[PDB]
Amino acid sequence: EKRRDNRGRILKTGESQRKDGRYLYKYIDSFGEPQFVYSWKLVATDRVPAGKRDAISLREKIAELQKDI
DNA sequence: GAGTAGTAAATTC
DNA sequence: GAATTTACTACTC
Repeated sequence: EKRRDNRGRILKTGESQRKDGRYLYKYIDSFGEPQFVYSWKLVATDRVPAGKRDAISLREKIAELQKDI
């Protein structure tokens, strides 16, 4: 009934979590084909499993798509 | 449009 | 020195 994270936090539509537990944000772009955006942190404050690469939380990537990239 | 599973390729501590 | 991540589609509701 609702998309939950790998713990107990509620994710917003469009967002979810791959199979590795990382966050994923799929969205139909103006091209006519879904777009994959990867991220381990839902916000730029959490952390990331050791061995994983660093990146701005999906909320920061998304903010670029909604603002003006 | 929303999300999943599987993969092809390249990269990293 | 080995193990891991990314990208798109295909199918589904």
